[PDB]
Amino acid sequence: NVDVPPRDAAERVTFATWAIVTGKSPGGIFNELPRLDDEAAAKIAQRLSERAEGPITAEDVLTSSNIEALADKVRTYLEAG
Ligand SMILES: [Zn+2]
Ligand SMILES: [Zn+2]
Repeated sequence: NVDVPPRDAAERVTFATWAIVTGKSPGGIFNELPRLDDEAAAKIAQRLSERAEGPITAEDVLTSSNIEALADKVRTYLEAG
């Protein structure tokens, strides 16, 4: 199995935001994500909300299995902008 890098704007910003806040890259868009504390989840959510210009919550971040899933939420906002 091989890591899949981010494919579009939504995946790149989501992947990068996760890595920046936690200090560790998710590896790829399908990799299982490590568990976060609520502060890291809130920061990721705030940053994604600002960039996507739509509401992304700490719960959205916490319930995402991988970056692809979280980026899907971000993508819905980018295409509606
Ligand atoms: Zn890897
Ligand atoms: Zn998808």
